[PDB]
Amino acid sequence: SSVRFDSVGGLSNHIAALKEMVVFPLLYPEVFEKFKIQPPRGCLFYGPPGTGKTLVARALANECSQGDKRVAFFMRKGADCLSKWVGESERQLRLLFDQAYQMRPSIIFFDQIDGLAPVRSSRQDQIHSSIVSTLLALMDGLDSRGEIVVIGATNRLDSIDPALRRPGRFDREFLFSLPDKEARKEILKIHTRDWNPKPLDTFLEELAENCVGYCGADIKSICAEAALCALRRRYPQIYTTSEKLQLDLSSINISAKDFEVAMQKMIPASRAVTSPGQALSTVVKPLLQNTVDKILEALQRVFPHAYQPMSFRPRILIVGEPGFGQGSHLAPAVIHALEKFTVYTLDIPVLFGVSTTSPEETCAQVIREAKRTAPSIVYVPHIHVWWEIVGPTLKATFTTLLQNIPSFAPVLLLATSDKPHSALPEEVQELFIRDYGEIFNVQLPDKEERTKFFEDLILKQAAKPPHERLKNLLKTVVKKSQNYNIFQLENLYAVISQCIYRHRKDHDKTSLIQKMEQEVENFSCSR
Amino acid sequence: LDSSVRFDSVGGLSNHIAALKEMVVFPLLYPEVFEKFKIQPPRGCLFYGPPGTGKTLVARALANECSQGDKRVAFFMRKGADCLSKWVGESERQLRLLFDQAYQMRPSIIFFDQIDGLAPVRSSRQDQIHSSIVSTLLALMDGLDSRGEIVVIGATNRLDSIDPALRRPGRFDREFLFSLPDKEARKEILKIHTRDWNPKPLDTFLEELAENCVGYCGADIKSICAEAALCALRRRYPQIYTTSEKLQLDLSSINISAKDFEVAMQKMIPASQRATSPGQALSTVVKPLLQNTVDKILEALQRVFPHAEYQPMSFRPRILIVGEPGFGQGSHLAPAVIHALEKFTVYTLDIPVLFGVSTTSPEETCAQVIREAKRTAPSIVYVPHIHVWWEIVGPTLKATFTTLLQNIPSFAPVLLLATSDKPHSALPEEVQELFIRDYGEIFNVQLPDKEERTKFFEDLILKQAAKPPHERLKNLLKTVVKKSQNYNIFQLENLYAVISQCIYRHRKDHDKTSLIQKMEQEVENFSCS
Ligand SMILES: Nc1ncnc2c1ncn2[C@@H]1O[C@H](COP(=O)(O)OP(=O)(O)OP(=O)(O)O)[C@@H](O)[C@H]1O
Ligand SMILES: Nc1ncnc2c1ncn2[C@@H]1O[C@H](COP(=O)(O)OP(=O)(O)OP(=O)(O)O)[C@@H](O)[C@H]1O
Repeated sequence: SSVRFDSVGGLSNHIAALKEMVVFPLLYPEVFEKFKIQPPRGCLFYGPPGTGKTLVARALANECSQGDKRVAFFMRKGADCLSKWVGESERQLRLLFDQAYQMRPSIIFFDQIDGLAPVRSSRQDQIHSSIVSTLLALMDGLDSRGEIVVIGATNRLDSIDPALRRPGRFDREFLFSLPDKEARKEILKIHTRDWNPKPLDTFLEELAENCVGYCGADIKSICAEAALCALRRRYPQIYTTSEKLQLDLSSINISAKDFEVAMQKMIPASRAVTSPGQALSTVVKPLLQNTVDKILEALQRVFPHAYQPMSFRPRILIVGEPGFGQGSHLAPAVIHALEKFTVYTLDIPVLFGVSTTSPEETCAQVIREAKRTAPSIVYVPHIHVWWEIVGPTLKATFTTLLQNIPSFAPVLLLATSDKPHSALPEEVQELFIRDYGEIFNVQLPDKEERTKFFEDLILKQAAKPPHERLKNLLKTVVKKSQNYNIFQLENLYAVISQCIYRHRKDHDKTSLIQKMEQEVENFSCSR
Repeated sequence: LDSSVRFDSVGGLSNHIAALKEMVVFPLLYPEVFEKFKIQPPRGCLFYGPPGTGKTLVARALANECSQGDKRVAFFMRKGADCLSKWVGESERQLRLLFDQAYQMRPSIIFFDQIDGLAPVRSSRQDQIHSSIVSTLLALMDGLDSRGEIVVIGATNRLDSIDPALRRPGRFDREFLFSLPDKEARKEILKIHTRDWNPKPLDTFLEELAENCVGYCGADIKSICAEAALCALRRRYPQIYTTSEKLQLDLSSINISAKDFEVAMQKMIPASQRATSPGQALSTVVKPLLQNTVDKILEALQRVFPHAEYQPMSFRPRILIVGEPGFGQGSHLAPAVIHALEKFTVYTLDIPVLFGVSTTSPEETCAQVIREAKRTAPSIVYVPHIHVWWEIVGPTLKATFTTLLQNIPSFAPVLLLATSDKPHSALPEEVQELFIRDYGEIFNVQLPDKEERTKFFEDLILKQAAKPPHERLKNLLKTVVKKSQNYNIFQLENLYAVISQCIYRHRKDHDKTSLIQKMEQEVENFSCS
């Protein structure tokens, strides 16, 4: 009840263009008559859940209610205008509009419009058509309602009748996406303003990036869970009492461990489906960063969005012999590093994994959105298998549905295959022009990163408080592992760490060093 | 309610306004000819159309004109459902009272706005109240004890769901179609809304503007001007958005100029194509390359299709366009010819529309669309990429399409447009015989000439080469123009894109011959094929 255009983060264009429907005419009424303007007086909010849409309504109400100029405010729920008696289920609307009009100026806030104004059709009750009829005949009929601002909000945009969406009834539509890296530090700055041990800004600076997929509410919830877990760490015996105790509020400071434990304990909201973009694990990290960075360089060569930068039909392909893990370790890292651009999965488990609908419908739909949210990414894994599991109908549908895409739009098509481009079937080899720079060949890592992979486990992790032969073992294992694929690599790492985990309680070494040896020779990969 | 609308500020509807006053004024102004034959001229109207054309606006203008006049015909209006009453016996009685009051002040006009929510087509599956009110209205609108001389007018926004009975010559005997404005109507409404501007805009500027606003529907142009004004103010005094205080303003540097509409237009989409058309204009970059062949296609079509300007008379126009794959005859030509050929209702018929909606058999859609387009000739039917479309459809749909094409009237002017990549001979016999090439039903495509490519590249290579924040440039132009002799359109576009990339990469450098040398290395390095 005290939020005034300060608790919202990153919403600059929308706020700036929002104050110009309700404040400017009252503040500067000497300009609009100069040209007979009557500026637009309605707009619509919509975006994926948990992005903070009702807060801006709070903001306008709270800010404009108190000040030099006083404007009313009304609020309505989704289906609050329906009652039992037939002739008055609509009469309430007329009474409301009159009521607001006689106290003009004012604002009418419609919340959750989607359950109110469906698409008109004859496969339902006639009553919903009655309400939509009188409603759309009331904003702009024959009487020019005057100074009213109507505001609506919903999650599923397309399920609103195509009649309402034309200027005069609902004017503008606004995108409310997930926050980026910038907005995330902004919001965390906002929610930690009133803290005596003020956390260092460079600390929250690294705190920002690991919070991918987070949106508003998740950030707020984490800010509470951290403090709670700190208390949990501080006076743990509080769960074993049926009576009030005495607590000292001077030793429950907040530390990085609490942040980490809360972070690992909780999960982001976008929970319902899995996002095909993930950060590469710390375990494999010192092995593939060079590869990832090289791929990003090539992508920058072809797709310069990594005066306006301009492109023409951006495409690329990641292929390699099986066991290089190019389809389960490499690509999702590339997407995750390229955040700030929405990603749209399209593969076997999403197509056949959704029933009660046709594959072709969703295949058209996803490209529809990706176009509507340019620039964007379309992702399709395992093409050499994918092209064999679909009927001719879908082949035709997909292969014709992308030519109509405007040529200079920024849409990238990214796919991974395993069989080399020579063995791929025709009609797809025409979709990649590798003379252009549309094919990337992956190769084995060399010795340096190989050694870096094992050295941490085999030197420091091998010597802990709860020794020159180890150099020999390390060099031997490096020597023997120069022609393994990835899978054998992490299998070897797991088997090595398993021995340490087993020899945990033995306080004297030179008991497990032998075991390490036998594991070195007795464990052989198959190749 | 304003007094500023006096039929003067309404453009593009002359045929509907004309026949309309022949129903209200003439029975009173000249009440001697109408009784010469005892005619009782018709007393009903009904409106229907797409969202936004002035349907309610005509009603407003008519009431304004009529009341302030020599005759004082009374006026009324009931909203979509304004007559319902909770009492079992008053809901209908409201109607009778309304008509009765209209009778004592006769002559009168009754306007039912959004009749669709009031008069549904009668059915037994739903409530009785609607089925009773529709009866009560019809029994009194005309029957025993004739109404008198009041006029009943009804404007809706979807048409089908009206009881077919009310569509009889004597309740609703004249149905007026309302359509999207053409170019002339647009250029006239654009004058209308800017009737009083301090700098009066130039006519040619209005023509140039009207050429680009396509699909805009009556009120869209209304909103465009307000957007332009706000953009002008925003650019003019930017420090106004961070103040939250009263400021002083000089109301003389606030003039609206060009480049304001262009920025205003980008942040706007039309009302029709918000839920898209299969018609797109050629982009900025491509027009200088294909304008000539678009013109040539139009000329040939006019030769075969007279309706591309007694009366011109036609017999089953058809046309088929052939080009080698990569010639862009299905991604740059057909949309252009549809878009330039405006004012004809068009209905695409392609795969993502066929198998792209559930809960309907494909043959159902195929029959429905053609039935509609026939009912509203003239029109077009668009079937692109036939040489792939054919082997995809099953035999049953093939047969229903082949037969359902031939039940059209022989002289009904309905055009079918289709393109392919394979030459005509390779096509299957069935579609081969639907085309009679000797009649002039097949048009060829050829790659552009030297001048076209030169005019295509020269703007970027030469006039945009310097662009501050000289003799070698023509050499590069000649070299690249010759090096691209057998390239198709995709190659040419990609070449343009790569040139622009390296131009823009050194946006920051101020010395030349450091990116010109680049330009060379890339061009002789650009071994595309
Ligand atoms: N940019 C932000 N800055 C601060 N808090 C935010 C921000 N975005 C979202 N939030 C938080 O998320 C809450 C959600 O607000 P609001 O109800 O308007 O969201 P919504 O998009 O309508 O969500 P829902 O999915 O519930 O409909 C806010 O009250 C606030 O606590
Ligand atoms: N020729 C025109 N000249 C001036 N204004 C016009 C013209 N055509 C349309 N308009 C404007 O567009 C609107 C006309 O639409 P009207 O009020 O008749 O209902 P509608 O929007 O067509 O109805 P619905 O909600 O069924 O789509 C008015 O705001 C009017 O100012």
